[PDB]
Amino acid sequence: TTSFRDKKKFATVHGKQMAYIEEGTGDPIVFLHGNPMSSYLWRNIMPHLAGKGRLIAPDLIGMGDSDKLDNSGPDSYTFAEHCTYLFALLEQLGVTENVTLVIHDWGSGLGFHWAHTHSDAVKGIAFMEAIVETRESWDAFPERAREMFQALRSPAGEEMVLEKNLFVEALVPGSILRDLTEEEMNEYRRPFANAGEDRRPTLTFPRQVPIEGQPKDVTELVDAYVDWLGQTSIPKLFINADPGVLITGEVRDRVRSWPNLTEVTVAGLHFIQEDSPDEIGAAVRDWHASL
Ligand SMILES: [Cl-]
Repeated sequence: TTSFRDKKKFATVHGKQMAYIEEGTGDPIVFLHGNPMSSYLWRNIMPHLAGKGRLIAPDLIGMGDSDKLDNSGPDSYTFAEHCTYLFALLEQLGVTENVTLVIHDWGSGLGFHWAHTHSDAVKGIAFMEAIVETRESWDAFPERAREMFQALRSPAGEEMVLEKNLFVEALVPGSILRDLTEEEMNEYRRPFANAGEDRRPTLTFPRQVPIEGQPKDVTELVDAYVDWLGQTSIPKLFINADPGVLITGEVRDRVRSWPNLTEVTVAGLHFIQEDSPDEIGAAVRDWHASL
């Protein structure tokens, strides 16, 4: 049988190898994962778009089968650095026009920021469990994740992630309704199997979430793209999750005010691709076909 790792192509980006799935021809349909996942997150959704365009699912730097950075430490794998690598990869792959984005979690921070700064290049944005606000208070943070994220953002974070791999080992199964199979879980573990800095991307990401204005750079760029999303006529497909995690309550009401928006609801907590892949794939296919 052909494994997932086996299907990947590779590009040299600032001297580092970045892995990605690419299949088909036509305008790009770009699938962006977040933390602590990889292109594997899209494996059951991509077949619903087969023959509809050029499907591209990159592994972010330090994740999936992409290279790890050199002398990784607490300043490594920030949002800015992820932009540097991903945006360069996208340019190298000729993702420049008529782009459909299918985005989740930190992949949505990256994708929304890309769309905002390449606003004439975008055919449509499908998003789910996405970065769609900055939080003025920890009170606004998801109840089920607050203790975990407060501890990750503290000095405790290195031991929790670099040693104990808790983003993978606790947050992943906690954020899926079903149980992943052993094979599926082992594929998420694989890029992070080695203790130490190999796991750093999964710790810098929670430290980059904009809460009480910190970090400042991420807060500003998210605020900027959220303002723009409330105005732009670019078609939007909001895949709402029931119950969801990141997009719930008041946040969800605000998303529903965005222009040119189609909404579908599917079962899921946060990694909803694992609970409702066929519902998500069919929704993306049908919406993309209507554009
Ligand atoms: Cl995170």
